[PDB]
Amino acid sequence: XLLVTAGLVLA
Repeated sequence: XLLVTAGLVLA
C-alpha cells in the first residue's frame, strides 16, 4: 500500500 505507519511500513 502507500501508508504512513511506524514500525514496519507495509505494501
